Amino acid sequence: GSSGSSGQKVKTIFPHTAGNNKTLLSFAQGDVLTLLIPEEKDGWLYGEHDTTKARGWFPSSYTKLLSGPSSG
Repeated sequence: GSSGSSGQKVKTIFPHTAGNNKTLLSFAQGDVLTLLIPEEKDGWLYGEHDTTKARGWFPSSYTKLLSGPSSG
């Protein structure tokens, strides 16, 4: 659902696979990732994958802020 403002959502505009590395999040362009930390790892941002259920590190540049919530 929706509860205030937290764990914003971002959308990947470009693909970026990890490749074994367990420090990068593997996803496809369009995939949505749930943010966890309001801060950024020096540009990089953290979140959770809406697939693998695992969380990785990705460049905020390779992600964009969604446009509206998604309650359901």
